[PDB]
Formats: sequence, structure tokens, C-alpha cells
Amino acid sequence: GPVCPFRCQCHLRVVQCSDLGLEKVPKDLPPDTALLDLQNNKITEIKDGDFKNLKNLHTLILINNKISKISPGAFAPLVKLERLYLSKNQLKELPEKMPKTLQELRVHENEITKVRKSVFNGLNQMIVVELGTNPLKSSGIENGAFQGMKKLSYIRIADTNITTIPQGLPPSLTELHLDGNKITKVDAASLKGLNNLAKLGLSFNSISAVDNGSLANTPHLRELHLNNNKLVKVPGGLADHKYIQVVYLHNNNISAIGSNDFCPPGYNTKKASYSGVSLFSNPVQYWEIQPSTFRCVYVRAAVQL
Amino acid sequence: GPVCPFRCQCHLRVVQCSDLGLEKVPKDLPPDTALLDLQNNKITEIKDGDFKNLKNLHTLILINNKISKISPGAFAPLVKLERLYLSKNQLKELPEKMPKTLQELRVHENEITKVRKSVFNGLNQMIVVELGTNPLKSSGIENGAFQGMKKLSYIRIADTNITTIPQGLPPSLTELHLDGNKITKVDAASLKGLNNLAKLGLSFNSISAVDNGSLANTPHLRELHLNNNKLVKVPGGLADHKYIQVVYLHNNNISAIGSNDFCPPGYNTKKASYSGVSLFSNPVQYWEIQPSTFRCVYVRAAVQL
Ligand SMILES: *[C@@H]1O[C@H](CO)[C@@H](O)[C@H](O)[C@H]1NC(C)=O
Ligand SMILES: *[C@@H]1O[C@H](CO)[C@@H](O)[C@H](O)[C@H]1NC(C)=O
Ligand SMILES: *[C@@H]1O[C@H](CO)[C@@H](O)[C@H](O)[C@H]1NC(C)=O
Ligand SMILES: *[C@@H]1O[C@H](CO)[C@@H](O)[C@H](O)[C@H]1NC(C)=O
Ligand SMILES: *[C@@H]1O[C@H](CO)[C@@H](O)[C@H](O)[C@H]1NC(C)=O
Ligand SMILES: *[C@@H]1O[C@H](CO)[C@@H](O)[C@H](O)[C@H]1NC(C)=O
Repeated sequence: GPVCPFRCQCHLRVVQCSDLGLEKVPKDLPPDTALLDLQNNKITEIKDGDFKNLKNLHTLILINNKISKISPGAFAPLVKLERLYLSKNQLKELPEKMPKTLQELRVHENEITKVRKSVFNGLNQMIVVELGTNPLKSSGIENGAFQGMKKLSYIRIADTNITTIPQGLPPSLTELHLDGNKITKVDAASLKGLNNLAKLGLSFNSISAVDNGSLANTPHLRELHLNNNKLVKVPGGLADHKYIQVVYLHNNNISAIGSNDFCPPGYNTKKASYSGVSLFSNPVQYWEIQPSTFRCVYVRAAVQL
Repeated sequence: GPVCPFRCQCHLRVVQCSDLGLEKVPKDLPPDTALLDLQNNKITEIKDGDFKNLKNLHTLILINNKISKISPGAFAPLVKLERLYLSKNQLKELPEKMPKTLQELRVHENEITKVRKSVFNGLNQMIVVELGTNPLKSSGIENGAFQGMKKLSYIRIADTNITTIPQGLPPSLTELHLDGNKITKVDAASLKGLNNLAKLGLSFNSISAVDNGSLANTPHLRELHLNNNKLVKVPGGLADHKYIQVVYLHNNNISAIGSNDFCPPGYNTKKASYSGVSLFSNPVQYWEIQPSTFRCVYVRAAVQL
């Protein structure tokens, strides 16, 4: 029969092996295991036999190991796998042939420099991907790499070397989080087809420009965080956009605000009302903003100067 | 209504906020939240209002933050809390007035130097405690500190400064893991009353002696790991013990093995059969062990010299 490794706790389909200095994945675990916690050990690779007879496993936590190598399909026997947590390891690339049931993949704080389309092909249950804190550059992401994920709703690539928004992002996305990178411009083509995008996080980059037409490509966008960048003007298209409600622009280089930067000239009843606009920590001062500029805002607390 | 903090994912009673550099616990989370994941942020303290209206919370993950301070009872509003994970933080002591529903407490890799009985009083649902990787000394553990936990089944104190087995341990214990400390002796009094103890992990200490009578105080002990210590002889009492099956003694200073070190002189049918005995990496050599010494072992693979 199955064995609980010495010091681990195996109770009610949970195998708890965190904090033990283990050097490889334990074998002979109970076949009905639903959650496997191997956080904070010293595992250095995942080999082909590591995950056999764990056909009920829905969660695998490998956070904070020393993994620098994963055999292709090492995870494929995990036919019910939904969550794969690989953060705080030493991966250079994403694992190939992950189980098609996968819903969430976390690879925060690795050494990832290449993101291949192939890793993601057929991963049609994937809803969330977290890839931040990696030395990754824009050249390292194949165009349309994330396109094979037809239900993908959330992606975050944060605190990396990327300099442009990835092209060919899946149109199912509702959240795109690209905070703390080295992005210098928002181009319209990267946002093309993102008609379900609700949130766009571009905070803490070096953005100096938003292409005209950019935001019209995210017609249902509701929240736009562009604080802590190098903007010299408010992004074009806010007045004509019908869904935008939250626009953070604090800590930028904006020296003037024109009268139709936020509001169209005539009250447009089809345009959603602003709930939050931040403009503080910019060269423009409250006394340089024409009163009319926020005529379409009716909650006075919404605008923060 | 409730708010999902920007970049977090709130889905099906799970609030996923890992890897965001957050500096405090988010407020206004959905009231039905069952699991809250705040792993890998920059939270520096838990204040009194932090956990209100989270009455369905069963799991709280605060692993890998910078927490150096927790107000007494900050966690008490968490009336359904079962798992509290506080590993990889900067705590100096354990939180006071934890919820009485608590089943598992993990505080691996903190700066804990004092363990008070008071923290554990009334925690009668507690089954597992992990306290390893802490600068903790034996003087820092009040006598009988763990005694208030009447269902406690597992405790691990590993990779600390402790030099003796804690006294007044709860008699419900089935596992005691004290690997990698600075323990120098096994005294019988520390083991007194541990009649449910099945596993005893004392590996990687500086143990030079096991008091006679020690193991008789754990009458139902099945596994005893004493490898990587400074033993000069096999621990007394193994021949008379009726339950011991696994005895690891590799990497010690054992220079001789007497004929009744493991087996009683006459076959004792009430004594459980050895399944594993390790003796390699000791001064005694295979050619110095009288054949009869393992007469009560019938699986020849059991004994490793
Ligand atoms: C950007 O890439 C270089 C290697 O080309 C790396 O050394 C640097 O730390 C990266 N930035 C980060 C911290 O991701
Ligand atoms: C963007 O659009 C605005 C308003 O129509 C215009 O003033 C500006 O010159 C345009 N920029 C470019 C480079 O096309
Ligand atoms: C801000 O914009 C001005 C001109 O509009 C320019 O002189 C400057 O280089 C920009 N950046 C900073 C950080 O001041
Ligand atoms: C033992 O305690 C001292 C402080 O008295 C500490 O500096 C040392 O690192 C401790 N051992 C460990 C690593 O727990
Ligand atoms: C422990 O017991 C053994 C066997 O009865 C005996 O040889 C030994 O001297 C005892 N040690 C002490 C210090 O009582
Ligand atoms: C081992 O025991 C012997 C005497 O039996 C002693 O000389 C020595 O100090 C002990 N320790 C080591 C590490 O050899």
C-alpha cells in the first residue's frame, strides 16, 4: 500500500510535505491524493516517473524549490490537474505538454526567458496565468504564444524586462496586468480584438505615449491604471469611449488637460460615468484645469487632483 | 458590495492575491471567502481590523511576507479558521487568542524565540504544528506549553536551537519530529506519558545518550530515527519493547553491538517484527556483529549494515 513520507502529514486526500528539505518528489503516495504540497523543499528537477498514479490530483504546489528542469509531459499523467504552482524556482522556460485540464499556472519569480506558443496549445481550460518576476524580454515571447488558451480570462506579466504589450493575446481576456515592466508605448495593434477586456494594468512602466485608437480596441474597458509612467498628455479616446470608468494617471509628466480629454462636448447619455480619475503628482495643477473639463462627472469625489 | 483588489482573482470563494507586493491585508473582501491567499507580498503587520466579516474563512495563507507584529486576537473574528500559514515571516512570538477552530498552524522560518503556554490554551482542535527554522532555544519554551492542545497529533520543531526534548508534551501525540536541532540526550522524563507516540524523529542532532527507560515511555512507538547523531551504543530497551519496527542508527559513533541489543534472549511472540534497522556509517563493522544478534528478524533485507 501507499506510504506517507516521514515528517509529512497525509490526511483526507491532502499530502502535506512543506518545509522538509526534500530533494525529489516522493513516490508511492496514496492514489486518491487531491492536493500535494511540496512548498519550500530542495527539489531540483521533475523527472518522467515523478507523478504516476496521481490521477485525482487537482492541486500541485511546488513553490520555493530549486527546480531548474522539467521533462516534457512530466505533468501529463496528472489528468485532473487544475492548479500548478511553480513560483520561486529556477525554470528557464515553461513546461511542455501540461495536462489539458489546467486552469491556473503560476510561475512567478523564476528565470524564464522564453515563452513558446507550443506550451499553451490545447490548454483550453486555462483561466489564469501569472508570469511576473522573470528576466523575460519581449523578444522571448513568440507572437500569439497565449492564443491557444480559448478561455483565458487573466494574465499577469509583471516586474520583467518586457518593453511592449505582447501581440496576439486571446480575445477572451477580461484582465491584462503588465505592471512594473519597461514598456514605453501603448500601441493599438497589441490591443486589437480585446473586446472583453475590463481591466488594463500598465502601472509603473516607462510609457510616454498611447497610440490614438488604442482604447477604442478595448471598447468595454472599465479600469485603466497608467500611474507612474512618463505620460506627457492624457491618453486619446477617453471622451468617445463608452465604458471607461476608472482612469489612474497620477505620477506622470502631464503638463496640460484640454477640455474634452475626459468628456465629449455634449452630454452623451450612452457613455458610462467616471467613478475615479487620478491626476495628482503631475506638472498640471488644479488651477490650470478648466472647470468644464469634468462636466460629465457628477460624483465630485471621483476626480483626485 | 465587496471588492476584488486590483490584480487579485476572486472566484468561487477563493481570493487569490499572491505575488503583488501588497503592504497590508486588503479590506472589503467578499464575506463568503473560504480561502485567502496572501503569499509573497510585503505585509509588515496584522492589525485589529484586518480580518472582519470573514466568518467563513477556513484557510489563510500569509507565507513569505514581512510580518513582525500581530495584535492579540487579530485572528479571532475568523471563527471558522482551520489553517493558519505564517511561515517565512519575522515573528518573535506566536499570536495570542487564535480562533479555537484552528487545526494546523505553520510558522516555519520565522524569528521565534518564545513559545508561551497561553498561546495554546483552549486550542482543542489543533492537530498539526510546524515550528521549525527558528532561533528558538529550549529556555524559550515554557514547560507544558503544548499541553492545552488535547487532540494534537503532530508536532515538528526542526532546525532550531533546542537542546532538549520539550517537557509536558500532550499525550495525544502520535508524531514528534525534532530533526536537525542541537539535542544532546534523550531523557525518559520528556517522553513520559506519550503512549500514543508512533513516530519519533531525532535525526541530525548531537545525541550522545538515550536514558534507559526512555523508549519504555513510548510503549507503542513504531519508528525511531536516530541517524546522524553521536551515539556510542544502541539505545537501551529495544529488546523488551513490543512495538518498535523501524530503527535508524546510521551515521553515529556505535563501536559494538551486543547480542540482545535488538532481540530478547528467547523468541518473544508478543514483540513486533523489525522491518528496518540501519547501522551503516558507524565504527562497528558487519564482521563484528554476532549472527544471533538479529535472530528475531526474518526479512533479511530489513537489516542494513
Ligand atoms: C533584464 O535582463 C537582464 C539579462 O539580459 C537581467 O540581468 C536583468 O536583471 C533583467 N531584469 C529583471 C530584473 O528582470
Ligand atoms: C491623436 O489624436 C489627437 C486628437 O484627434 C491629435 O490631436 C493628435 O495629433 C493625434 N496624434 C497622432 C500622432 O496621430
Ligand atoms: C516631461 O516632459 C517635458 C516636456 O513636456 C520634458 O522636458 C521632460 O524631459 C519630461 N520628463 C521629465 C521626467 O521631466
Ligand atoms: C541560535 O541562536 C542564536 C542567537 O542566540 C542565533 O544567532 C543562531 O543563528 C541560532 N541558530 C539558528 C540558526 O537557529
Ligand atoms: C542502562 O541499562 C543497561 C542494561 O541494563 C546497563 O548496562 C547500563 O549500565 C545502564 N545505564 C545506566 C547509566 O543506568
Ligand atoms: C566516538 O567515541 C569514541 C570512544 O568510544 C571517542 O573517542 C570519540 O570522541 C567519539 N566521537 C567521534 C566523533 O569519534
